[PDB]
Amino acid sequence: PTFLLVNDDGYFSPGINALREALKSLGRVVVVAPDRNLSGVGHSLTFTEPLKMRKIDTDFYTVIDGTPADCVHLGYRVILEEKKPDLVLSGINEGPNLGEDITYSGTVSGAMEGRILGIPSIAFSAFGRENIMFEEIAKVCVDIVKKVLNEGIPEDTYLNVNIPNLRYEEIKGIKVTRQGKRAYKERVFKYIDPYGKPFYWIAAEEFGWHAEEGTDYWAVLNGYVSVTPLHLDLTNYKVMKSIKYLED
Amino acid sequence: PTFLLVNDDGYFSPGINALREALKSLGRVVVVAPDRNLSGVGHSLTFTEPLKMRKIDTDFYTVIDGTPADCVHLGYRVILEEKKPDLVLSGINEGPNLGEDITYSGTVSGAMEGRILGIPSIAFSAFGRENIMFEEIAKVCVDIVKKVLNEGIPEDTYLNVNIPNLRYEEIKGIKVTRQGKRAYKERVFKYIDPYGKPFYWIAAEEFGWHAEEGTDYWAVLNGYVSVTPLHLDLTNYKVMKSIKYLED
Amino acid sequence: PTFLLVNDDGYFSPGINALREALKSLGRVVVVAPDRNLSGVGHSLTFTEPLKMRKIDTDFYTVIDGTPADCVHLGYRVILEEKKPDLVLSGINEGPNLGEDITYSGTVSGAMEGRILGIPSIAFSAFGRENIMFEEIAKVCVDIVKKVLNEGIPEDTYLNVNIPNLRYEEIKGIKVTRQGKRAYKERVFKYIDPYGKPFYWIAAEEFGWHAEEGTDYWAVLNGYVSVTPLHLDLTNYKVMKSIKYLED
Amino acid sequence: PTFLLVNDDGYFSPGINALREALKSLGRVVVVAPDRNLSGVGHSLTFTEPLKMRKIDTDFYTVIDGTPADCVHLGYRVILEEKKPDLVLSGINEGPNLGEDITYSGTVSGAMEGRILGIPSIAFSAFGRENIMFEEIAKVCVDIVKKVLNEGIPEDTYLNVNIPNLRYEEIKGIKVTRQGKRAYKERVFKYIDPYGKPFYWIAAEEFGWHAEEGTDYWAVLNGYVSVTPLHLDLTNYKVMKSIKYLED
Ligand code: NA
Ligand code: NA
Ligand code: NA
Ligand code: NA
Repeated sequence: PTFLLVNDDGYFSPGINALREALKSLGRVVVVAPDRNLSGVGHSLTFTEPLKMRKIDTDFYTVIDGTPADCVHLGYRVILEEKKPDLVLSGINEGPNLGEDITYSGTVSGAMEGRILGIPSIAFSAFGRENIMFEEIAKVCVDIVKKVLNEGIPEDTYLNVNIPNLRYEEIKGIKVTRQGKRAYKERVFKYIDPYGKPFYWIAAEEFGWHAEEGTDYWAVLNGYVSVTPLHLDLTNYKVMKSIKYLED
Repeated sequence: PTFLLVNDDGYFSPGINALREALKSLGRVVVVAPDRNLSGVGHSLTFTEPLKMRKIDTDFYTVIDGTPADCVHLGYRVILEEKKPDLVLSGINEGPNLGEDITYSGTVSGAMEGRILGIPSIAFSAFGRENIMFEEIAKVCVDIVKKVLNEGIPEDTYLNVNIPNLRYEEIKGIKVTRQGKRAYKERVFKYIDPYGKPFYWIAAEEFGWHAEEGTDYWAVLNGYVSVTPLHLDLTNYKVMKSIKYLED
Repeated sequence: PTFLLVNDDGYFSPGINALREALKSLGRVVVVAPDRNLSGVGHSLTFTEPLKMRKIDTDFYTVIDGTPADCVHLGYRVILEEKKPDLVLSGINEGPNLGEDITYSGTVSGAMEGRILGIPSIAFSAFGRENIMFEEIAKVCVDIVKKVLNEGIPEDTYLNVNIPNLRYEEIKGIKVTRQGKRAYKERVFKYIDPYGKPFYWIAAEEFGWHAEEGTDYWAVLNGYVSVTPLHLDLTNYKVMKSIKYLED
Repeated sequence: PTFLLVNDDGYFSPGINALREALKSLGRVVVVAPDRNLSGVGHSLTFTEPLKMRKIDTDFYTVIDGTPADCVHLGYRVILEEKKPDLVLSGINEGPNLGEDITYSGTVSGAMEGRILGIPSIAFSAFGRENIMFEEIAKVCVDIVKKVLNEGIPEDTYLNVNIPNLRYEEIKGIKVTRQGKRAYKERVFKYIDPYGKPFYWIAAEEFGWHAEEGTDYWAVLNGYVSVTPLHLDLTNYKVMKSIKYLED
């Protein structure tokens, strides 16, 4: 098998490297990843500027200022010569991608792009902040990839996986989950600047205090891997009949 | 009624101002919008830095380097004092937000954030490049808002609206649509830089040549307004049973 | 005569357009300017990515994400076919470039680049914040250019000009000035974020209260145009003998 | 003695850490450095937004998205409580800062800011691209600091130091140098994009082929440390008389 592996943190990040090393036992890992951390910025496909892509080593390429989307598309069309890999994999992200924040994630968008191209795809993110054990986390990622190669991913779906920052042997198990609503309370704090004008800080309070069993958040907060099947197609087909009044 | 109106192009853009002006006949428009165009960059909610918010005029505020998400959240919690408006509206965007590219749109994410907060929400984008007639487009936006205030938006949904760049009287009608694929063929062009190293340009070819009836792209290409009901919850519930093998 | 006119605020800014229109009576104005405001970001010459340059109208070009430096160099080598114009002009900037802040200015760096290429060069900046009268300011810019074409700029020098935001007839005169030291008092304000960690705001207090006659700041604060001759060569030749101990 | 040490590459960079470690034998090193690499972006002092500053360890702080200028000013006013250190040091930069390009350098601007504040200051940059031996380079930096603490830096000056990427014992010596031009030939290459529109690549050719003895470039190209004394005051006083015609 062959995997196209991308990320959002950069080709040098411990998370993509840990995953690449672990995956070698299942097949050929072809890395195409940004040359910098793009977590904070745009993730769309670049149509209107060109992109440098440089070979770091055999099957290991970087796209200079390339988004995960750019990496997936250049990986597939240029590096793999339009031969679909078995999987597109994105991660392991340096931090979680849970709940409503999935929409803004570059790691998730890499997997989405693979699925747009007709390739089964998985995003992997670490649920931790400090001293993340990426080599431990990679072990469960590889367990998942092995099973997916055997059994496959259902229609109109790609997988969003979050792994607790635990040693492999301490992971409680793997749970299929739904996307949660934000597992925190939002509070805005007001300040006055040196010139007398207001400014604000949006604070996240009480993280996970009210996590609902069945959600991605609850799984990882409790020591389980979360695997959420995401729709590729965002259309709410069921409810179209209820907005046909707009056509009148 | 009261509307919280945001955008991604900046408070000064002709699209947000056209929509603001037109909406006055339906209720009170409270604008909270970025001070710059953020189309090309990140759109997430800002938790890690504070945000300046400046009053431009009555019910008209800008958030300095604030994403649409920031604007919705500060608009709701600070400006509206946690009193939900009737609608959160985002746009009119300077350019379309169709198909697969909806995931990357700041305009769409503003409407998403409204719906996350429990408020019915609509994104409006102009399907044009040059000489966009924002005041003509605003007329059909207000027609839609009027109907939505009367009839409402169904479960688990927010609306994504694209309007052709036509005079109001030339719009053929309004269609309820699904999210299309990408209505173009992707081709990568290879170049060699001055130092002998490769670079690539991802080109979009044959735009709309194969547009499928029923999609957002087809509607706007043919002179109709497109209204797509989008899921807020990305979870593919139907297929969970088919990935429970991952729990074994 | 022919002028190569650049700026840092973008080809559409009122300041570059006011200057371009006024200069037509002295010669041919060839504009090459960024497609966006680059005041807040890097200004260096781009060596390692390519640059799109698009014709807006005859003798009026934009460099997409091009710094003033890129604009000067592409203007000279591509648009002017390596035929030196009589002057490189940069501005009129939307805000001042005085004192120690000159080092960080994109408007000033455009003029510097012209001088690096062996062309006499002038930067123009407006000393105002709100409701800047760019067409009034352009009148004095043109007065200066006319005189410079007649008499010339001395060796190893380019000019840094700041113009008060006054009607042309209210300008008191033009003064040759030195670069001032920052005409304000710096104070740092401390705050505590929602999570209990410190943050700081560097404030500028008492602007111009202690301005020294002879400086750029004093001239503009008192209603005069400031013209400062700047060194191109930063080397302090006089003092080399006093650091030769480092060679021992 | 006490040194305030900043850089532009980030607090984690091998260059700043190598220099920090080496300097401990001469006095107390207080580091205040950005949390990310800011080489490609703006370097000005931040007046319009607040700045988070986090303690990493004793006498080791980072300013979140803080320019070198921000770091020097917060280091002096907050960390050092307005007690001037013996020196402000900036570097060791990951790459050179030679010739005309000094104007655009964040590393150089950190040293400039120290001298603006009335503190003797030195910028250090590595003349290398790959496999830079920062610990070897730090040895000659400390040699220079030791001498400067003994003998001092002359009027209106701060030092700009570039060190070849050589083992300490292979460095040929230290030379006092002037700012060179640009030691390369500029050539613009033209391309056509996938849509038929032009784009350009500014190339640097023949690097160092014509380096002039006495310049910063020549010294480092030939295995010597370059130390250039730079003016803080950019004013060309000598030539003021030759532009007084502008006052007429
Ligand atoms: Na990331
Ligand atoms: Na936009
Ligand atoms: Na500017
Ligand atoms: Na640097």
